[PDB]
Amino acid sequence: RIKKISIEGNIAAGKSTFVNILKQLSEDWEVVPEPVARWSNVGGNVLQMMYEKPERWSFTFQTYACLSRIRAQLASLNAEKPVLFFERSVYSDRYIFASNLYESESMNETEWTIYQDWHDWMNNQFGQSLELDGIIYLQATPETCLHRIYLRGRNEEQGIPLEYLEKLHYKHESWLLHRTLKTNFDYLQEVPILTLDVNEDFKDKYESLVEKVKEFLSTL
Amino acid sequence: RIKKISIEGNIAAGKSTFVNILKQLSEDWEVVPEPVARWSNVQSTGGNVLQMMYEKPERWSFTFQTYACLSRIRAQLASLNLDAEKPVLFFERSVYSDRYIFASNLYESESMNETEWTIYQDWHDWMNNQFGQSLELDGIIYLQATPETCLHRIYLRGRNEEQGIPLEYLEKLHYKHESWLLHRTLTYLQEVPILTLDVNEDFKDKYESLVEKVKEFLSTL
Ligand SMILES: O=c1ccn([C@@H]2O[C@H](COP(=O)(O)OP(=O)(O)O)[C@@H](O)[C@H]2O)c(=O)[nH]1
Ligand SMILES: O=c1ccn([C@@H]2O[C@H](COP(=O)(O)OP(=O)(O)O)[C@@H](O)[C@H]2O)c(=O)[nH]1
Ligand SMILES: Nc1nc(Cl)nc2c1ncn2[C@H]1C[C@H](O)[C@@H](CO)O1
Ligand SMILES: Nc1nc(Cl)nc2c1ncn2[C@H]1C[C@H](O)[C@@H](CO)O1
Repeated sequence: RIKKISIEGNIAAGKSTFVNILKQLSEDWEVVPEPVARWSNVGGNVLQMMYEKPERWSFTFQTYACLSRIRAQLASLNAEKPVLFFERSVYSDRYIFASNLYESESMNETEWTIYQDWHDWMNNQFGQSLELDGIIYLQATPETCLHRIYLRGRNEEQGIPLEYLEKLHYKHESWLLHRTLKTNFDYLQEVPILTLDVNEDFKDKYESLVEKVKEFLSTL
Repeated sequence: RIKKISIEGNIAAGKSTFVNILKQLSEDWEVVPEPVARWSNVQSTGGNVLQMMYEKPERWSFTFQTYACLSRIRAQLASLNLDAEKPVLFFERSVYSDRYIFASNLYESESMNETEWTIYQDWHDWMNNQFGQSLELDGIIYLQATPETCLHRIYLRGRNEEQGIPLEYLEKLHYKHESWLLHRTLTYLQEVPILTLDVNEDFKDKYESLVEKVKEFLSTL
């Protein structure tokens, strides 16, 4: 049993940074990066198409994003205590991003219906293989994430308003901290969650965070 | 194992008519209709995405293709779970005609762009590679009708959302059928046996000869 751990967090919270750190630490730990390059060049920049015109492209983006993530995660499944760290999960795709888009009217009722039906189906076929043993929540304020967006400077992301990040933050908080967000996957209510404050730059100040992860993994 | 047979044909060629004749002819024969009622009122487990596509294909075609293909797959898979002796399952169209006739045409006509088309193909590959293995066809029956016959049959059935379909659209789909199933120029499918039936003549009360061709064809598989 490879233990499967999803790293969750708002845009530019520091997931890639954290996971690039973690993978360098044990031969028994592997990561699966979010398929961002694939979305940027399917130009066929569907990430950019969605940000530029979300009401036209959100549904299209959601379908490709989730599929590309599932493919990567399944592929990674093929050591002493192996751990697989996923950058986000099929659940954040649906219950954080897709849901917010529906709520903001970037997906209509039909698009949202078709999407949930698709996502339901995909998971009945592969829920079992990608069932998470734990979640690491990298928690950062919307303001922190907005600044880290500016820092990173992806051209597609520079139009993003603080209000968008807030909406996504509230979803993370409701799902992972308050545990009030209801999903269709009941086991997620009881999955162990490690919450890490990453408002401070941790690139060279990560010993405490890494200590917390090891302790958490040993309880699983 | 059930023999799986797709019934292929242009819009309003008479596939549902034909299949509803065949299902009455033996306990061993069952049919999987196209989920048109799911497309006309989008539900879950309401928007008319069929009408959405016809009214604005360049907005809704990709969305229609994913839903229609998933709904077809689901319907065909649920059909598998006929103790009959010589069991035959007749599919109203297949995942192949979804991709290689309909979606291909919409991309060729610029209703789907390069990104939509890439995404759809990637999606179709995976969906079929993961859930279609048990849906491989043992045979195809091609109900062949001219584009003109189809157009008048569209007008006869009188589906509201189909009334704007031009002859040229039917021609394009007709060519795709001919090329795939007759000329075999168009994707194991290169090898699947095909029965071609001419259905230009009304067959509602004159189908004995068609049915005899089908019985014989099935007896060769
Ligand atoms: O402790 C940190 C964490 C992140 N970053 C930067 O903040 C931006 C977003 O981080 P990352 O790509 O990891 O975020 P993700 O979107 O993967 O959550 C990138 O420029 C990082 O280099 C940083 O400077 N110090
Ligand atoms: O021999 C026939 C075959 C079909 N129809 C009519 O043609 C229309 C389209 O047939 P169907 O729905 O079966 O076509 P499909 O789209 O399923 O190919 C319907 O009004 C049928 O009643 C007919 O009058 N005589
Ligand atoms: N399901 C998703 N729906 C949307 Cl609209 N966006 C997403 C999704 N998953 C990742 N991103 C975005 C957030 C970042 O801008 C970028 C890399 O995480 O991709
Ligand atoms: N893959 C499909 N792509 C499109 Cl654009 N349309 C389809 C498809 N499959 C069936 N139909 C349409 C044709 C008829 O109008 C109706 C019932 O067959 O649905």
